[PDB]
Amino acid sequence: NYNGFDEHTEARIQKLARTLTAQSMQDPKLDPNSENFSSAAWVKNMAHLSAADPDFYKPYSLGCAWKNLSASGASADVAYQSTVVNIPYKILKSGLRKFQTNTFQILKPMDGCLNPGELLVVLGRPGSGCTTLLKSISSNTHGFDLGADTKISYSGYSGDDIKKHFRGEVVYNAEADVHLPHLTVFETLVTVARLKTPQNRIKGVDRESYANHLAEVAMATYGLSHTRNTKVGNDIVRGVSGGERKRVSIAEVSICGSKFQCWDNATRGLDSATALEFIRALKTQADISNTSATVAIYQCSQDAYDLFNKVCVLDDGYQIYYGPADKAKKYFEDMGYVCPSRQTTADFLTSVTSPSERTLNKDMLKKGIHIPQTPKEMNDYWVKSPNYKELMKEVDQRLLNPYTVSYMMQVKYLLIRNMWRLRNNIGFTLFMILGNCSMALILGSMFFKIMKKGDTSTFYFRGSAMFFAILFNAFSSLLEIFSLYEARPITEKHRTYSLYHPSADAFASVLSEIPSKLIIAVCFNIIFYFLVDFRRNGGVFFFYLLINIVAVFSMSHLFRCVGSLTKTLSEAMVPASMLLLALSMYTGFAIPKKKILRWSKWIWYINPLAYLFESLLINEFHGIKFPCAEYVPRGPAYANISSTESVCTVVGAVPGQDYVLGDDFIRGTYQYYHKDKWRGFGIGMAYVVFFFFVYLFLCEYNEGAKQKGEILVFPRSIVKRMGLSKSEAIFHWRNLCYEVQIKAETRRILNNVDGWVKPGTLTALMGASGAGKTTLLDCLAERVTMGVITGDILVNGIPRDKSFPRSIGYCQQQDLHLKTATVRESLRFSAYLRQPAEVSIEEKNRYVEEVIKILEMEKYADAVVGVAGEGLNVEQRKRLTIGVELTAKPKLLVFLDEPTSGLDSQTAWSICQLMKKLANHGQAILCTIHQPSAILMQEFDRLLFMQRGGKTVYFGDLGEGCKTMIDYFESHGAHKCPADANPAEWMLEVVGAAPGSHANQDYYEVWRNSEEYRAVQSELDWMERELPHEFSQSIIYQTKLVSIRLFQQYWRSPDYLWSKFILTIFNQLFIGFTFFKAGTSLQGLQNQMLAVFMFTVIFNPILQQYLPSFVQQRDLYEARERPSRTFSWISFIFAQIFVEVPWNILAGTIAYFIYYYPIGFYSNASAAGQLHERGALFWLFSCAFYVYVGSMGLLVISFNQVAESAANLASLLFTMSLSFCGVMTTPSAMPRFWIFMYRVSPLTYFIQALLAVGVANVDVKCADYELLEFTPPSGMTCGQYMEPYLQLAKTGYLTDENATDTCSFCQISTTNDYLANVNSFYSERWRNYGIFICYIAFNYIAGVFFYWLARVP
Ligand SMILES: Nc1ncnc2c1ncn2[C@@H]1O[C@H](COP(=O)(O)OP(=O)(O)OP(=O)(O)O)[C@@H](O)[C@H]1O
Ligand SMILES: Nc1ncnc2c1ncn2[C@@H]1O[C@H](COP(=O)(O)OP(=O)(O)O)[C@@H](O)[C@H]1O
Repeated sequence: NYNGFDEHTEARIQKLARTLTAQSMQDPKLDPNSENFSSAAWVKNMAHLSAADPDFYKPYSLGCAWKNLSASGASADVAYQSTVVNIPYKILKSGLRKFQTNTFQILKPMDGCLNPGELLVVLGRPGSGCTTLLKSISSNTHGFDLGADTKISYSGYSGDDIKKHFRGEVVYNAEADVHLPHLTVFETLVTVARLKTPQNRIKGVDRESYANHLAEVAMATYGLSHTRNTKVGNDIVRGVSGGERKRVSIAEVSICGSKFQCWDNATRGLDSATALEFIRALKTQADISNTSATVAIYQCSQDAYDLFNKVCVLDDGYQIYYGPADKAKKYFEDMGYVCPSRQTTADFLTSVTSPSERTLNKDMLKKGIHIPQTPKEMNDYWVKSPNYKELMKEVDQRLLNPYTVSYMMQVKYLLIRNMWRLRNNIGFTLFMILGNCSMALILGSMFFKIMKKGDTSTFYFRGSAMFFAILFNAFSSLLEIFSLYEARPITEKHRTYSLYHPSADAFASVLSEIPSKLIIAVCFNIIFYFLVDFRRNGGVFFFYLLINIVAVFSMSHLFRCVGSLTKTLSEAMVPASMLLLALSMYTGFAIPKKKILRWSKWIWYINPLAYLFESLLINEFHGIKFPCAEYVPRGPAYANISSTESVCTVVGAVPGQDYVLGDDFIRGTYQYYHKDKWRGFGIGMAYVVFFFFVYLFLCEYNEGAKQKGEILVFPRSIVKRMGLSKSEAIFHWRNLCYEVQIKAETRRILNNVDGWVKPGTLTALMGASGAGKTTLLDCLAERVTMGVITGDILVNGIPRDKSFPRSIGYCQQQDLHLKTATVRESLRFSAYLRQPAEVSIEEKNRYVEEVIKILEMEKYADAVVGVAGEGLNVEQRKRLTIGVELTAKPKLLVFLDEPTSGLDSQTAWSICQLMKKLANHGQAILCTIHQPSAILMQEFDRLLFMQRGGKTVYFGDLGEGCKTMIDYFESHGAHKCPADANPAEWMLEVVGAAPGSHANQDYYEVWRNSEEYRAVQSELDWMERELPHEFSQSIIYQTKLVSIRLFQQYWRSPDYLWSKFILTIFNQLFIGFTFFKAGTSLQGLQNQMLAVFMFTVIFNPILQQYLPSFVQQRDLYEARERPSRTFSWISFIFAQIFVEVPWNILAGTIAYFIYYYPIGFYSNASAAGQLHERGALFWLFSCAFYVYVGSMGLLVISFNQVAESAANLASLLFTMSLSFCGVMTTPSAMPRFWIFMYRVSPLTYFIQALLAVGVANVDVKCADYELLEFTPPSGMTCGQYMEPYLQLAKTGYLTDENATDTCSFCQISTTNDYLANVNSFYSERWRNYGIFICYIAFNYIAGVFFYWLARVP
C-alpha cells in the first residue's frame, strides 16, 4: 500500500541521497549523511534544480484563474449508421459539408481559481461537462471553442502564452494508463529522467548517475520502488497493477516537471483503496512540488474526498459550486438539500444534481422558501451566493496582478529505450530473425539443384532467384510497423510534455531497427547466396549484399512513411498492399523493362526496387560467359555442323558461339547495360534518404487529437423520421464446495456455501475482491468448466436439470454485444433464440417491446450498439445487457455480476432502482455487489457476505439501514458501526481485506456456531421437504438467425467490404492493365504466367481484412452466447461460413471482369473457338480462389486465439504454396525432396489450370529478338535443313522455310507446347478445378473440426 510520503519514504529517500552524495564525493537540513536531514526539502530541492535554470524561464508554479469560461461546440446531430451501400453518399456529403453549423453550449459561463499546491476535484454526472472543463482550463481546447469573454490566466501567463512557450507545464491526461507495456517501471522512469536532466548545470555527478537518482526518488515518493524491475505491463501484459501503473503515470509527469495538471479518468477501474492511493500520490506531488492538480472522478470515497482542497460541481454545463471541499456540503444543505446520514459528501454533491435522489429539506418547504431544482436555477442561486462573491473577489485579484536536452541526446536516450523494449520483448525479434532465415533456407534449397550446372538453361531461374532475393530483403523489415503503432500513443503523450521532438522518437525508432535489419540481411543473404549458387567472387557477393541492404532500408523508410499517415494498421493494409503490388510487379522480373507499356513506364522509372534489381542482374550476369545448354538444330542429322549453322536457345545467343555472354542476355531480355550497375545503388540511397526525411517530417507535424460529442448512430431509416414473467420457483444451494487444480492441487474457492433466492426478492452477494462472488455465481449458474463442485443445488428441492442453463439469466459484468446491431434488434435476437419455440414471433415482439418499456430505453431502443466511445454509453450498455437477459424470459433467476461496478453513483443508483423494480415485478435477483454506498445497500432485501476463499460469514435479511446485519455483527464482539459509516465498509473492516484488515476473530466460525446459521439450516431442510432440449430452437433456425445477424454485420461493416472490394479492384485492374494484351510471344507467354501468378498475391490482404470479422463474432459468441445456450457452435461456424462465401463469390466475379478481359485472355479463347466455355471456367476459377481465401482464413482462425498469429500462419502457408507452385521454378528443376510440396500446394493446380484457360490452343508469334538466327548448310534452304529436326522435335516454325541465306526460327509453334514446359495442360482444366474445389472443402471441414477441438469445451 501507499500512504503518501510517510516516514518510510522519507527514510528511503535519505538512503538514496546518501548513495548519491557518497558516490559524488568519491546546509544540514539538506545534508544526507549528517543528522537533521529532511527528505521533503531534498526532493523539493530537485524540483528547483530542474525548474529554476537561469537559461530556462519556466515558472516555479502555475496557478489558474478563469472567469466567464464558456465553451461551445458544433451541435451533435444523429449520424445514421454507415452501411455498405449508403457510405459512398455519406462520404460525398461529408466532403461537401467539410468544404462548403449550429453550435451547442457545452459549458455555460464558469468561474474558479486553483492556486499552486492545491487539489481540485470536478464532480458531476457523466455528460455534465467535466472533460470539457478540464480541457478548457488546461488549454487543450481542440474540437470545441471558448467564448469571447473567457478570461483564463496561469498566474500571469495567458493561454496563448503556455500554448507556445511553456507547453508541457500545463498537462491534461484523458487516461493515466497509457504506457509502454514491455518497459520496466524503472526503465520507463529513467528514460524520462534522462530526457529531463538539467545536465548543463549539475556538477559533481555523472548525468546518468543523476538521472538514476532522480528516477529512484520518483519511485520512492510515489510508492513504486518495489516495482523497479517489473514490466509496466498492460491489460493483456502482466506486470504492475492498475493502481501502480497510474502511479507510474504520476511519477513520470512528476519527473517531467509539470505544474498544472488535469486527470480526467483518474481512478477508472480502481477500487476505493487503489483510487485513494492515486489521490494520495497526487497530494504528495502537490505538496512536494507545488503542482495544482485537477481531477474528474466517480464515486469518490470520503477518505479520498478529504484530501481535496477545492471542489467544482457541474450540472449540464452549469457551475453550481466552486470553493473549499469542506464547505460544499454545508452550502448545499443551506440551499435546501439534506444529506442522509450515511452518504459521503462527494456522493451528496453529485446526487443533488439528480431529480430522483435529492432529499429536499422539508423545513424550508414548510416555510415555503424557494429551493433551486433545475441546473439553471442552481447556477442562478450560486451566482447570487456569498460564496460566489468571495470566489470572484479572489479571481479578480488573481487576474489583475523548449526541451531540456539537445536533439542528439533525445535521440540517444530514446534509442536506448527502444533497445530496452527489444530485449524486454525479444521473442518477437527472434521470431523475425529465425523466420526470415528459415524461409531463406527453404526457398534457397528449392533453387539448389538447378544452379549447379551453370548452363544457359539456368537463366530464367537466375532471374527468379534474384527476384526472390530482392523481394525478401526489401520486405523483411515490414514487421516494425507494429512497434511504430505501439509507440505512437506514448510519443503523443511525451509530446504533450515538452519532453522531446517527436522527430527524435522517429529517428531513434529508425536507428533501433538497424541491428535487426543487418542480422537479417547477413544471415538470410549468406544462406541464400550460398545455396542458390550465384557468382562466387567475393566482390560481387558484397555488391549484392550492399544492394540488398539499400533495398531493405529504402522499403523500410517508405512504409514507415505510409504507416505514419494512417491511424491503425488496418487502415494501412490497403494502401500498403497497393504499393507492395506495384513495387514487386514493376521490379523488372514479372515484366521486363522491354515489355512494360507506355502507360506505366513511369512506375518502373520511380521504383527503387527496379533500379536495385537492374544492378543485381548486371552484377550477377556481367562478364561471365555461360556455356550453352542446347542448340536448336539437334539430333542425328545435326552432328556434322559448321559453327555458324547452329545457335543456342537463349535471347543473347549468336550462331557459332560455344556460350552466351550474360551481358548480351540481359541486354536482350531486360535491356540492362553494364553502365547502369551503380545507378541502382545511387537511386536507392537517394530514396532511402528522402523517405527517411519525409518520415521525420510526417511524425513531427501531422498529428492531432479532437473532441467529439456523445453521438447515437440510429440507422438511416430511423434518422429519416427521428409486464414481466414472474420467477416461478425457489432456488437454493447447500453445502456447496468448489475446487480447482490450476494454481494448486485441489485449491478451494468456495467452502460449505449455502443459501437461497425466492421469487420477488433481491439478494446482494458481497465480499472483498476474491471471495468467489463471481465464482459462486458461476457455480450456481452451471457456468464453470474447470474444477469440481460438491454440495447440492436444487430448484424446488429437485436437482437442477440439464435444461437449467436456459431457465436462468446471467448478466455478465463486462457486457459485450454485436457493435453493429441495434438495441431492438439485439433484444429480439435474444428473444427469438432463447424463448420457447412454441411461442409465436408476434408474442416475442410484444415481450421485447414490454421489456424495452420497463427498462426505459424507447428513447434509444433503435440506436446502434456501437463502441464504448460512440453509440451507447456504459449505462445504456448495461441496460441493454439486463434487457437482453430479461427478454429470454428466465423462468427461475436473473444472476447479475457487479451491475453497478464502473459507474457513477447516480447511474449505479438507477441500476439499483431497476433491480428493485424487477424484484417488485416478481423476479428473483441474485446480484453481486462491489463496494456499494449505503443508499444502494438499503435497496436490497437479503445479503450473503463471504470471505476470501468463499467462506460465508453472514447470510440473512439485512433489514432497514442494514440494521439486522449490524446487530448480528455487533452482538459477536465486533466494533460498532459509526452513525456516518457505510455499513458495507464497516463489515469489510470488521472482517475483510480493507485497509485495517485485521479481524479480532475468524467470523466463518461465528457463522457456523450462530443462531442464524441454524435458522438457515432449518429453512433449507424445510425447502428440501417442500419439493412436492439443450437449446430452445432447432439448429436450422439458430443458423438462420445467426447468419442473418452476420449478414447484417457485413452490411453495416462498410470498412471491411469496401476495403475488400477496392483492394480487389485496384490490384486486379493493375495486373490486367500492366499485362494489357500481353500477346503470345515467348516472353508474352511468360508474362501472362507471371500475371496469373500475381493474381494470387491478393491472398494475404483479403484474409487479414476478413479475420477481424470472425474474431469479433467469435468473441461475442464464446463470451456470452455459448454459456447462455443461445445457440450451438455448429450454428456459429456455419454462419461464419455461409455469410463469407457469397461476398467472396461477388469479389471473384468483379476480379474476373476486371482481369480476364484487360489482359486479353478473351481474344486467346476466341481465336480457338472456345470463348464462352473458357470464360465461364475462368470466372469459376476466380470465384473459387476468393472462396478459397475465405476458407483458409477460417481454417487458420479456427484454432488460433489472436488474429495476428492466424494471419502469420496463413501467410506462411500461402508463401509455401506460391513458392513451390512451379512458376518461380519448374518442378523438373525442383529438388526431388520438394516435389511433394509441388503436389500438395493448391496454387499449382489453380495456376496451371488458369494459365491453360488463359493462353492455350493458340499459335505462338515469336518477337524479333526471340527468333533464332543462323544459316543453313551449303545449297539447302532452311526448310530442308530444319526438316529432320522438326520431324523429331514436333514443334517450332521457320519464318521463311524456303530462305537460303539465313532463317529466323521460333522454338514453339503453339502456346500448348510452351504450357507443357510449365506442366500446364488445357486438357486438365476441369480436373484442376475439381482439385481446387476439394481444397476449399477440406479447408472448411478442417476449420470446423479445429474449432471443435481448440475452442469448444
Ligand atoms: N463539440 C463537442 N465537444 C464535446 N462535447 C460535446 C460537443 N458537442 C456536444 N457535446 C456534449 O456536451 C457534453 C459535455 O460533456 P463532457 O464530455 O465535456 O464531460 P463528461 O462526458 O461528463 O466527462 P467524461 O468524458 O469524463 O465522462 C457531452 O454530453 C457531449 O456529448
Ligand atoms: N486461472 C484460474 N484457474 C482456477 N481458478 C481461478 C483462476 N483465476 C481465478 N480463479 C479463482 O476465481 C476467483 C476469481 O473470481 P471471483 O473471485 O469469484 O471474482 P471476484 O473477485 O469479483 O469475487 C479467484 O478468487 C480464484 O480463486
